[PDB]
Parts: sequence; structure tokens; C-alpha cells
Amino acid sequence: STGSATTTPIDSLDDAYITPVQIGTPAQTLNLDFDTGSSDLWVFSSETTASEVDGQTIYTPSKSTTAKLLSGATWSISYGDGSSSSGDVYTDTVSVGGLTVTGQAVESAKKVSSSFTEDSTIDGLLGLAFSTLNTVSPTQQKTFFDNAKASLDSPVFTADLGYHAPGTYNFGFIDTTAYTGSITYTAVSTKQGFWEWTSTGYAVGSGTFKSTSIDGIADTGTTLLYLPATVVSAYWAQVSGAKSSSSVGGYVFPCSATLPSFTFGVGSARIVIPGDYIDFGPISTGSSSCFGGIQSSAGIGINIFGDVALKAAFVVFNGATTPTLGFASK
Repeated sequence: STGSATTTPIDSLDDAYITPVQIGTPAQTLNLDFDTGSSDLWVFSSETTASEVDGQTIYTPSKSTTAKLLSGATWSISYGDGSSSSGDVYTDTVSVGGLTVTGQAVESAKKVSSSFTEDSTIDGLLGLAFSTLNTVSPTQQKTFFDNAKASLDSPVFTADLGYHAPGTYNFGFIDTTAYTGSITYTAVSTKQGFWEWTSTGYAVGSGTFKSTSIDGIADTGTTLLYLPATVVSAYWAQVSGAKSSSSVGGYVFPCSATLPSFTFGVGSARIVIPGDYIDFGPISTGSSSCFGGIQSSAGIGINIFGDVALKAAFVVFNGATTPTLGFASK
């Protein structure tokens, strides 16, 4: 089997991407944030504290003839941005882009933190990291990809995120028309439950490539590119007037600037992030100070190849017995 679904930016900055997902019988379609940095499929629901729902579409398990309470199971998750959610668990039928899993754990939120309530465009998350990170207790549950894998034509999914435009998540096949050149594959460590790999270095603009190992994770659920402070300083030093602002929480730059590109290494290959992809717009409405798309990972404890980096590539999440990552230009 295969599946193919379009993923759409939630706003004009590409702060996140939403993908329609069918849950239950008859189908209830929710728009979920596909997150290769976590491993829970959770949704706003009829059980969510009413004051914490503000415009999201909810899953109502009592209206699904295929929903079953997973007795005794609870979940609770906290994300790197400080947000969180928790609740109970049903199993139900879940379809993405024509690919169907029966008996998928659907984690129904009883509580969500303010940042989720305040984002009316995201109805929940669909985790695509390794199932060892799933938070359901006392019986850990499998991700949608893990449940579908054996049925797929090939045990892979691909992320093709757009810049200010829709893109595609495919399951079970590699669309050879979606990228240029060849796909370069690189090794993955699953020891922390992430799609963790090692970049071979970087360049800033037209500058020379610096060969240096950068361990980090391919994370579709993180907006920005978080790299070591040395690398980030070298980037922003090329932008007149850019500075790290403790009060804003990162590097800012004059909105009048034209940003240089940023290149990262994948083996001997190179992925080029155009300068425009690094502009996240005014820090507050009407300001001439703009927020940077490349930020320091110091204090986070891990480097994160988030959407800023991934949307410059066609990315293969290869879930074969020994997982690997593939990157192609596009």
C-alpha cells in the first residue's frame, strides 16, 4: 500500500504545516501537525476542557462506530517549546492520504496548554519519531508509521515541505519526480528515539564550506534551524545590524536586509537554504526588527534541523531494519 497527502503552511511565515487525517467511522477529518520529533498521535476532542478549545476541530469518539476505549491508558507530553497536553486513549481507524491503519492509538486530550488553545489551525499532532518515545502508560503505543510499515510497498515516508506553499507527505514510495539529482543517504542513531544524524558541515552565502560534524535531528515539528552557537554567530555576522537579543529570545536582524543563504552538508552532498527562508518577519506587528530563522541550540541540548532546513530538501525517512535518512535538492 501507499498514501499521499498534501501538507499546508498554517500562516504566511510557515510556522508549522497541517495535513488532513481521517479518524473513525464515519470519518472525522482533523488537520494534524506531522511531527518527526515526537511519537504520539493526539487530538483535540469532545473530552478536552471546554475553556481550552478555541476554534479547533474536535474528535468525538462516541460518534465513531470503530472507536474503543483503551482501558486504563493515559498519556502526557511536554514539548521543547514548553507546551504540553494530556488525556486518555482510544483505538480507531486512521487514514492519511488513502493509507489506512486499523487499531491506531488515538490519544484524546483532556487538557492542552495555552499555546495549543491559541492556535486554532492545529487540531493535534501525528508523531513520526520512533515508537520508543510514545508516552502512553502503562502500555506504550506505536506510531501511525510503525503500524503501517509492514503493509507499505517500501518501509519509508517522505517529507517535501514547501516554502510559502503546500507540499507533500508520502508513505510507502519515493516520488522520483519530486527532486533533482540523486538522494544522498546518511546514517541514523535511534538511541534517543529521534531521526538523529550527523551533518558534514556548512557554508554561509558564497563562502567556503567548513567541514565539521554536526549531530542533530530531522524534526518537521520544529519551525526553525537550531545549530551550535559558533555556526550561528558565523551566519549572522554576515548580516549588517544583526544581533542576539536576550529580550526577544534570539537573533534579530533589520527587516531591510537581504539574507545570505546557508548550506549544510549531507555526506559529500550539499543542501542550500535560500536566504529568504531564514526571514521570520517582524518581532511584533509593525516592527522593523525581524526574527531570524537560524538560532542557537545552546541550552536546548541538541541541534535541530527543523522546517527551515527540511523545506529546502526532499527528505526520505527510511524505516528499514537499520533506519537511514535521505536528502535531495529539489
